[PDB]
Amino acid sequence: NKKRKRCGVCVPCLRKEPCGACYNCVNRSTSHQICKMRKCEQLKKKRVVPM
DNA sequence: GCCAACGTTGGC
DNA sequence: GCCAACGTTGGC
Ligand SMILES: [Zn+2]
Ligand SMILES: [Zn+2]
Repeated sequence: NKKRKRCGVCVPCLRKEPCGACYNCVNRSTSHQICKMRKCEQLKKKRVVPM
């Protein structure tokens, strides 16, 4: 399998804008990570199978 | 080829 | 167990 996709239906997924104040917003360049308020609740769970 | 952002690792 | 850094890659 490949990388998982956002679920689109949890609160973080339904969020319209980045929060602007978390570690990932402030350091967008070094982290490569989505805003911590936008991270999908499903994707915070570790994979059922590796790649 | 770019870019948003997942997967994995490892330092704490 | 948490979380930042890096390499990566799906979609464009
Ligand atoms: Zn944020
Ligand atoms: Zn979600």
